[PDB]
Amino acid sequence: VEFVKICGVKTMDELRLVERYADATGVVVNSRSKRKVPLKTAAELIEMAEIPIYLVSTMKTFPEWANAVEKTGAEYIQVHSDMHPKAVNRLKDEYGVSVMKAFMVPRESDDPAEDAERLLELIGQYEVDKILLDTGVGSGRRHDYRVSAIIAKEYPIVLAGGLTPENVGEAIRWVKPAGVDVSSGVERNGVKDRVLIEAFMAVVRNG
Ligand code: NA
Ligand code: NA
Repeated sequence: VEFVKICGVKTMDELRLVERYADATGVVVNSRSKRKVPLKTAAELIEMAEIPIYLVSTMKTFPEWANAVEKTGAEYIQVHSDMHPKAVNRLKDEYGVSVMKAFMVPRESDDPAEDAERLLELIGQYEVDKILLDTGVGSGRRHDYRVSAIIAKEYPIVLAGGLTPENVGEAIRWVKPAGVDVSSGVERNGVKDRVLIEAFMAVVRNG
């Protein structure tokens, strides 16, 4: 019925773990991230993966992406930058990658419906396999949930940012997204952790 991604694996151990639970995972490259790995290391993880594994990056220009895809043999990419729809399509046509495009939830301003219309317009510029909404922190988070809830009615989105076993349940029947993306919420000491993932999954696994 749904889609769970566990993002930001850095080792084979972490990867084989998430594959027991998640519908997809991700390896971060060329980004500002505690989870960044070098391209070669990403390549090795991508080679052994049994589920979809996204090449996750904030890379902004096509050659950067083209080169990363070439070195990793990624079949999936998560585009976590405002890269032009045409550049995305180029990567799709020239490399056969499937794309999840990440969108920051805009907070400014000030009614959730207005940011949602600004985001819907932005989303509709893209021709991509999946849409990921990256929610933020602070009290502005409930605003992000409402924005995301509007969006999730027009597209089967993947809800992301700040999800934990303790808050994902609320997140889900608030936004009712098609999927959820989790990274640090299932890490014990920066390592993908089984009991946390199971606890996270236990909340998801109800429909
Ligand atoms: Na293990
Ligand atoms: Na088990």
